[PDB]
Amino acid sequence: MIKNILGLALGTNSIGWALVKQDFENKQGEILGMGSRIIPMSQDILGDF
DNA sequence: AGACAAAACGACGCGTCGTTTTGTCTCGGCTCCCCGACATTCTC
Repeated sequence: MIKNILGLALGTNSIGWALVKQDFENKQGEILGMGSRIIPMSQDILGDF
């Protein structure tokens, strides 16, 4: 009935993390946490790999 | 090729050593104490 959901988006050097507490059946719910973790490296590596 | 490290450019721009030159409160009235020197007399 109430569900904790963790959405993860994975990039070349980025992790997008979001955590929500959804109750879809009643059109309710709210977000709990959001963030993006970045691993720095030059775009030379991005164009090279 | 990328993106960081720093040299280069700018007119601009202000600091900096070594010396020279400049600027720096003013006058009025009195009173009463002390001392110094130089003349005379007098004592020793």
